[PDB]
Amino acid sequence: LERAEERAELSEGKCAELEEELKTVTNNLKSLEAQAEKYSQKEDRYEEEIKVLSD
Amino acid sequence: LERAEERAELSEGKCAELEEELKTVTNNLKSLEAQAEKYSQKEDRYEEEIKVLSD
Repeated sequence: LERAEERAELSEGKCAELEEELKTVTNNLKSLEAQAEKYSQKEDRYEEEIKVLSD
Repeated sequence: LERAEERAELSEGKCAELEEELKTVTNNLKSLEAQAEKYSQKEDRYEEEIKVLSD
């Protein structure tokens, strides 16, 4: 029981780490969804600056 | 004990679910990170293009 609970606790420990990582990574993903979009926007804003400078 | 083992399995189960969800967001993060990277690479190419056009 103690080891089964220990496993539940170790698994809970890992779970919490994974949960924290899931949120951290998901939140970093969201940051990167937004950043990938901001960089995409920079690609377009830059294309417009290129177009402006091109004109 | 049966419950503790069950909890070890449920928490391990959840860990595995989180590992798959974490890998899913981590891999999707790699995709978004890579997209951010690609968008940043293109952004830099465009900045470089701005520099070319600016020059």
